[PDB]
Amino acid sequence: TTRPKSPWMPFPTLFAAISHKVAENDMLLINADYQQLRDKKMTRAEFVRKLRVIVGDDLLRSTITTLQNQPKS
Repeated sequence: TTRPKSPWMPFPTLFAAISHKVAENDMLLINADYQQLRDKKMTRAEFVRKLRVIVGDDLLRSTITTLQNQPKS
C-alpha cells in the first residue's frame, strides 16, 4: 500500500528509454509535462514537440532506434 514493489516500472517504456539518457532534473520537467498531458492541459502534439525539444533529435533517434530494437510484447 505504501511504496509498492512491482517488477513493471510505473513509467512507460518511452520514458524509461529517455530517462536512462537524460538528467533527472530534466525528467522533472518532462514528468511535469506528463501530468499536464494526463490532465489534458497539454495537447499531444505539444507534448511531443516539448519532448523532442527536451530529449533532442539526437536522443529521439536513439530512443526510436532502441524502440525498433525492442523485441518485447
